[PDB]
Order: sequence, then C-alpha cells, then structure tokens
Amino acid sequence: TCPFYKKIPGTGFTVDAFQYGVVEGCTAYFLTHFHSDHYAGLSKHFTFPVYCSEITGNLLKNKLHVQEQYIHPLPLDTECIVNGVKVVLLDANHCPGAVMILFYLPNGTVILHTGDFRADPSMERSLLADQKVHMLYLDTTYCSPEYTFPSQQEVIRFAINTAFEAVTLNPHALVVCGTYSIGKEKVFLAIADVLGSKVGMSQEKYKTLQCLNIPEINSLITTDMCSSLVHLLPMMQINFKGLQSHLKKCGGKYNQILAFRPTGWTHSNKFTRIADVIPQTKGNISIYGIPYSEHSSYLEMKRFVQWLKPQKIIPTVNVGTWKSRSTMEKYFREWKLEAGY
Ligand code: NI
Repeated sequence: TCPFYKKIPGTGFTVDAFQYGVVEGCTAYFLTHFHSDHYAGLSKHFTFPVYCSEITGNLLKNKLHVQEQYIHPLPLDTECIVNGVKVVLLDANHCPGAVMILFYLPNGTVILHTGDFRADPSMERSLLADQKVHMLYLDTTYCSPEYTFPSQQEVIRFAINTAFEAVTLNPHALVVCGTYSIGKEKVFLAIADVLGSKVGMSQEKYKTLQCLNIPEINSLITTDMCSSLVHLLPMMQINFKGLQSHLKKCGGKYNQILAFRPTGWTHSNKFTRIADVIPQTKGNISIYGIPYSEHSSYLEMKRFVQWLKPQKIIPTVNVGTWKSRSTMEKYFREWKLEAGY
C-alpha cells in the first residue's frame, strides 16, 4: 500500500509510486527520475499513463521496454495541463532527466515535490520566483549539519589533476571509474577529456548513455575497450581483486590501475579536505573515494528552504525512524524561527 507522502491531495496523482500495484484513485503516475528505488515496479506490462521528462521517457522505452503509448514526456520550464491540473517540470540538479514537479491545485494550493535534488541558488531564478508554495515534499537525504562535502566543480578539478598527473608520469597506466546507476557522468567524461581518450564500457552501459541527450556523446564514448584508456566497470568490481582481474584481461597493454569510486558523503568528510584526499594502494593498484554528491548538503538545503518559505514540509527520505523524523522536524523549526516565516 502506497504511503501518504507519495500522494498529491486534491488530485488523481502519485509520485514515484510504481511498487504498490494499482493505486486506488490514481489517474496519472509521475516519475521524477530513472533511479531504481523510484521506478521499482515499472516494466513492459505497465498500462497506466506515466508522466516524466524526455530523458526519463527514453530510458523507460529502451531499458525497461515500457510501451510508447503509456509514456508521456513533458518539456521543462513550460506550463502543461495534465488531467485538468496545471503542472511544471523543473531541473532537479540530480542525475540526467531528473525533475522537480510544481502542481497548481484546483483549490489554489501550490505544491512543490523536489524528487531527488541538489539545491542550488540558480533555482531561486527559475519559475519558482513568481509565486507562493504551500506544501514542500522535500529530499531530506542529508538533513543534518554533519553532512558537508565540496562543490562538484572542486571534486572534478581534483579528479582531472590526479588522473592527468598519474598517466603523464606513467603512459602505461589505465584509469578505471565505477558506476551502478545513471548520474555522475561528469567524473568519467572530464577524466577522458583531459587524457584525450574516449570512455570504454559494456554494451549495456553504452545503451544507457545513448538515452541521455548528452551533446556530441558519439565523440566521447565507445564499446571498443582496446581503443580507450579510461574504462567503466560496475561499482562492485572497484576493489583490489576485481581490478587485478580486469588488468589481466587487457593483454599487457597496462602495468598500473588508478581507480575512482564516486560515493556520496562518507565520515572521512568530517576530517579531510578534498585537496588532502589520498588513495588506498596495493602494489600497482590505487583506489580513490571521491565525495561527488547529487544530493543537497545540509547548508544548500537550508538555504533553499529559507528562500522558498513553505507553509508545511513533508520529508520524503529518512522517514522510517522516529529519531530521524524528530531530528528533521527540529531543524525545520530552527530554520523557520531564524528566517521569520
Ligand atoms: Ni536518486
């Protein structure tokens, strides 16, 4: 049974609610982004209208085989009427194709559902600027002040400089980057660009990337592993055993691996600056954990909400424990008292 925080009151709509069977009263199912926790339940047999971004709709059709007649893609930043209700999709600054959804209820209530997002000051000059929001359904993944991490730009600077130094010292080193979902593509694309290489990967991952509308992508990626000095592997293979095994397969072309694991936050963020990050090393293999986040830091989240001044907040993440829920509610009240809304 569908939980309350996936329902939009006053509508026939649900958000990210595909694992509950047929939802009573639901006339349109929205999907914010193509991550498995959110699409869980969709397949080629789904027969209700799905509303999403163009990029999400490419992935639904090609990766999950959802039939075309049930996929309803909407442009961003454009007022659309769905089953008699005005909606807008906004870029979420998450993974490719990820959206926030603004709903203009028939009774005058306005609701913003963030999906998963990385709040940014640029959102303060979207179509959000123009009107009041009564209810915010908020991605609270990192809703506690211990959650700090650098900008995506600083993390990419570190990765580029690290890779370029290593391969210039040793032209026989291979770079490997871990992946398990869409998102974080800048990591491997920026490293391949500095090295003058295409990124090599499996057929299944190439197929996923070809759905994402990235400009000039055919210039940047390939399935011919032999031609590439940046390879993508499943995240689970990014360990000393899995990398050793991969290096065997490269036919003596390489004698060193430098590997990257983009994570979210890890506790080593509470002590170590990005500039100071060091790898784990065993012989001719080194692995860097880099804190590349596609969710809001605590401070980014707080700035967004204090700017928006919603009347009520409904968290969508960390909702299963009383301790988490009480922590989040305490920070929402601090923010409201400090800003005066
Ligand atoms: Ni996500």
